[PDB]
Amino acid sequence: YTEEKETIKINNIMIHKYTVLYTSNCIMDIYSEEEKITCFSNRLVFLERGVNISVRMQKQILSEKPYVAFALNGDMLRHLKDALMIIYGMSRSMSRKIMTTEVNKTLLDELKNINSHDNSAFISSLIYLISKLENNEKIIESIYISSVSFFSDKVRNLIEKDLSRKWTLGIIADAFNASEITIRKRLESENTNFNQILMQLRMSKAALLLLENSYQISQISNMIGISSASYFIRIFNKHYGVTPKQFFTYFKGG
Amino acid sequence: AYTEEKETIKINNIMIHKYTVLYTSNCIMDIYSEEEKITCFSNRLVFLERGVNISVRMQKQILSEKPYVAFALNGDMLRHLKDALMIIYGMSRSMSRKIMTTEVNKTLLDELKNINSHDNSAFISSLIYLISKLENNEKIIESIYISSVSFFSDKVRNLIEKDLSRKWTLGIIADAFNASEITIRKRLESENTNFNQILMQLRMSKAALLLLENSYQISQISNMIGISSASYFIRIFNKHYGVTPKQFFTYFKG
Repeated sequence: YTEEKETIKINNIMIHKYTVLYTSNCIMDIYSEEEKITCFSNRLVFLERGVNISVRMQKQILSEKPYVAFALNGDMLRHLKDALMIIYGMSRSMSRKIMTTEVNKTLLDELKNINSHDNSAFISSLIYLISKLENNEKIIESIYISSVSFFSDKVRNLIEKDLSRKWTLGIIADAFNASEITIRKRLESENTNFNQILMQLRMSKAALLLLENSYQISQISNMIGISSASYFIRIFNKHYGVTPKQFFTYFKGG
Repeated sequence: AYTEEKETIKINNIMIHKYTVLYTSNCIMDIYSEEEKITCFSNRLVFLERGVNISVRMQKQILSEKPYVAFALNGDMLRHLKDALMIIYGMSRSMSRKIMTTEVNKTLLDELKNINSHDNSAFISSLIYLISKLENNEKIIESIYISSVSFFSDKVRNLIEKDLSRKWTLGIIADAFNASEITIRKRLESENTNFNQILMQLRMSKAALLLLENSYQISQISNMIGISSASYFIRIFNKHYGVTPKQFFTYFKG
């Protein structure tokens, strides 16, 4: 159905990598921490690492993917933070975490020429683009804030070692030399818990593997640690608010 | 009859005290140093390593404009630019690695036109952006690195720059460094200069810059740099550069 191919609402997206998104083919409402940030078409979007957002997207042209996104891996992000410090010196609201800006003509050119196979060129383009943006303080702040490795990041790193394993709070506490209460209370001071972390890791991986179109749902369910393919579909639909099929159809066409 | 072509000038004993990116807006320039030659044609960027001594033969196309547009990085700027370049590209003698030219396309020229020498962070971003767009850019980053390290003749120059008018001597330099004259002469010889050359290159560089400001009379400039007589200044300047203060001035301003 054609209205299903333009408009989708997706809940509980966790931004695990610092992300620059260009709304090439969509208008997008971002809902996080009871705020609403509408990004129109042809705007840049900077999503701080660690935000959990819900998104309502409306495509401009139905036959093409909604947006083009750049996710910085942890290395890239470190170097980019380091260079930004040297260039600008050393030194929260949802609006300090998710920011939208207009992209002019030339920026749009360098935006399209991004290599993403060449680290040095890619950091150079980002530095260039950041310098050309006004009020780029909030954006540099955002890159800084997102470069510090919190405790929930150690927990994610532990879990990412073996995403299929049947993790428990006890297992986490063993691996860290603490009691369950210590880890719970340490994760509670960052407003998460262990189940939240584990579910967001599994569901992020599952989303990404779905878009490859190279693994069967039963395969994806096993790769992320869920016993049943029919149970994974229940969980994914409960989590994201759309089914693997509908999710996939939105980003890879019908 | 010696008909002087005012498009053409030959200038000897130029010491590049600051890392310099030069765009040949209105000239072709033959660079002669260390018995080597590098011709830079019109519409080219020229990267001049800090510390090279060159002779230049310049041919203007249009007499009403200055031969070139140059960006000389002060010691601060160069520091940061090298540091950020190390983070973006990683850590790591012939004339061909010291002076390099590349062709200037549309995009490069566009950012070239917007370089703000009042915003340091914008300026380093521009140089970073521009360096990324150059092929064979290894030689250039090598050159920026080499030119960032403070050699001993740089310590001597820092001492002298404090009071360029003082009647400096090798002995005075040797006291200030807690060393013998032979140590300083030989330390300066292992960097291919001597104390008299450093002092002459400092005065004549300053005198060149002051001439181009067009705000000081020759006798003022001579006194500001430490030369007793204005007529003696003209003698020294002409012997050093191979051109008189009047002819030099006319070539770069009006």
